[PDB]
This record gives sequence, C-alpha cells and structure tokens, in this order.
Amino acid sequence: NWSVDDIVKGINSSNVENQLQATQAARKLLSREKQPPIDNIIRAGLIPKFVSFLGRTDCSPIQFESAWALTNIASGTSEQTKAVVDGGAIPAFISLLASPHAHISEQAVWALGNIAGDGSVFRDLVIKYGAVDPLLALLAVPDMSSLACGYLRNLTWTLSNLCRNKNPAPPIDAVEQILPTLVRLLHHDDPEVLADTCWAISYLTDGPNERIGMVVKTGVVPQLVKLLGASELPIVTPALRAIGNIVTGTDEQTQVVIDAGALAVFPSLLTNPKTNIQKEATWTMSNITAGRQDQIQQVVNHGLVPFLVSVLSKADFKTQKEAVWAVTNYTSGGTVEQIVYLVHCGIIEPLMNLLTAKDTKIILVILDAISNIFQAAEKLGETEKLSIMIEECGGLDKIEALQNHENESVYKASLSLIEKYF
Repeated sequence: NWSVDDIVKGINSSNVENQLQATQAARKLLSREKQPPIDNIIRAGLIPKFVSFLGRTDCSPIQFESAWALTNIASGTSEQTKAVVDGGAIPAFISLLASPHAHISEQAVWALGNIAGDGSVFRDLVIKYGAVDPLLALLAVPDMSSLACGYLRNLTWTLSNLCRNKNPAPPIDAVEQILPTLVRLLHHDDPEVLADTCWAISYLTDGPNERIGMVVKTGVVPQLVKLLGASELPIVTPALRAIGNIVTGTDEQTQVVIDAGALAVFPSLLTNPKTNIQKEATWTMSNITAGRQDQIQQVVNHGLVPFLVSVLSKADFKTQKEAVWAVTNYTSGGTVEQIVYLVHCGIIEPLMNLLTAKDTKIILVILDAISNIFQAAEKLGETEKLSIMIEECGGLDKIEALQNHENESVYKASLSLIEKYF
C-alpha cells in the first residue's frame, strides 16, 4: 500500500528505523505474486541498498526484510535475477550463512537456492564465491537428527540445485566435496530430505563415466537400492532414476548396482501399478542386459527374464519399447544358452506382435533381435526349427506384411531376413 517513492524516501532516509519500515513495505509489495512491481523497484536503484542492509549484523530485521525482498526479485524474470546478482547479492548471502541467527542463515540458504536453481550460469557463480564450504559447514554435525526439519529440507534443496542442470555441468571439485554430505542425508528418516537427495544424486549420475564413478565410489549405491523399495513414490522415482543412470556407465559400475542387490527388487518394479515406474525399471533392465555375459546371467538367475517377456507382452507401449531394446541387447550380447532360455520363456510371440507398430526404429530393432536369435540357432543347427516356431504364431505373416516399399528401410530389413531362414 506504500508508493514506490515512499520506499525510496524511507530507504534514503537517515533514521535506520524508517529504513526498516520502507524495506518492510518493499517486501510486502514484492512478495505479492500478481503483480509485484519488481521492475519499478529495480529501476529505482533499490537493489544496492538491500544488499547493503544484508551486512547490518546489528539489526536482524533489516537483514531479513531485505533478503526476502531480494529473493522475491530473483524469482521472476531472468533479467531480474541478473539484476540481483549484479548487485553483489551472492557474496552478501554467503556472509550471512554463518549468522548466529538461525532464521537469517535459513533465509540466506534459501536465497542461494533460488539463484542457483534459475540456471547453470548462476549456479556456478554461487559456487565460485565460496558458497559450498559454508553450506556444508551448516551440516557438519555428528547426528542430523538434532536439526530442525524445515531447516534441513531447505538446506538439502539448495544443495540439490548446486547439483542440477548442465551446459556446463557442476564443477568437478564442487561435486567432490558435496557428495559425502549427500550420502549422509540419504540415511536420514525424513521423506522430503530423501527425495531431494535422490534427485541430487540422479543429476550427478546423469553424466559421463567420470561422474558416475565418483558417486559409486562413495559406497552409496546399497542405500539407493534400499530406498528403491520404499513406499513413498516421491522417493522410489528419483532413486530408480539414479540407478538407471549408474547402470548406463561401465560394466564395473553396473556391477556395483548388482552386488548391492538391485536385481531382486526389479520384479516388484516391473509390476508396479505406476506405469512410469515400469518404464524406468524396464529401461534400467535394458542397460543391464547390454552388459557382460556374466551380468546377463545374473539377470537370469534372479528370474527376471519371465517378467521381461511379461511387460513386453502386456505393458503400455512406451514401456514395451524399452522392453524391446532390453530384449535386443540380451540377444545381442548373450550366449547361445542364454538365448535358448529366452526363447523358452516365450519371447517370440510377444516380440512378433509388436511388428505391427507404426514406429520404424522399433521395427528395425525387433528385426535385429530376431536376427540375433537366428544366429544363435545357426550355431545349434536348429534354424529350421525356429522358422516353424515363428510360423505357429502370426510371425511369418507379420514379417511378410513389412515387405512394403512404402518404407524401404523396413522392406530391406525384412527381405534380408526372409531370403534366409524362411
């Protein structure tokens, strides 16, 4: 209800009390979503004043009021976030993290969270001014059970944003010193802390083998697999995403996931009521069956293959696509014995029914899978037996249906398969 000018007057005033009233009047105007006069405040050159107030240790109200108004500005337009950053707000917030006032510190943590969350540029900039060390210091406590719930969530969310986004990815050295704290947070009992922490790890593991390697070496994977079987969907989702990303790495990094007892959990994931979970879990399976033969064998030992033909047969189409890729990788890198087992699990008919799909890439992948199964049949000298096995179902008739020059990629693929075998 104040005029923007009344605010400029009170702030430019000599009386610190009148400056506080003005700063508070500003907050109420900026905190109002729909419609804050953000631009009007910035134009008035009020940001350098707010940043100056952050340093007033002898007055926590003006610190809190100005910090609030600042984060409100840094929430809207990107250009408005830049106005706050160019005002020198980041170093001021960092100097506020070690404040003896819990609510002031919390205010600064939340501020750095918003800024870093708006983009990879602001993120790295918050990291550069030395925000990481004070942030972790606030969590350098023996047992975190002695910390307030809201206080810890706020801190975990900021840390999460320091881990998020790409182009460029978070500086390697920052991730190095943040990670040991993320492992501890993963052993907390609060579901919101766990969710944010799993998301942070999923961001970190969403990169090259070097990044995955760092995450895996902390010994945090067994804990991820524990959360993988939690009741809260908001935890299972990011946990599963993290495992899916790690499994996208090297064969040895994948092996850590298997040794952590992940495979025994996937029967429930593949049959989870949420289709999104089936999708992610099937996708993870795909990358695991793309690994070594002894790793495929461990997938077999856990009785996962029957579950795999099941989703390939009944799951929704986006999950089925993931299942197709999982099968093709299995037939691609698997042994003769393993491929015979796959066929005995009844993979053929479900795989042949997807040949009616209107997705060129999928059709080609399935034809490659059938080719790999035939190659396994060659080494055995039972190519002719598999041929009839495909004639039992609509298989042959469905491969012939692909011989349409409307799609000459699919034509050549199926034709190459028909000339032999059949």
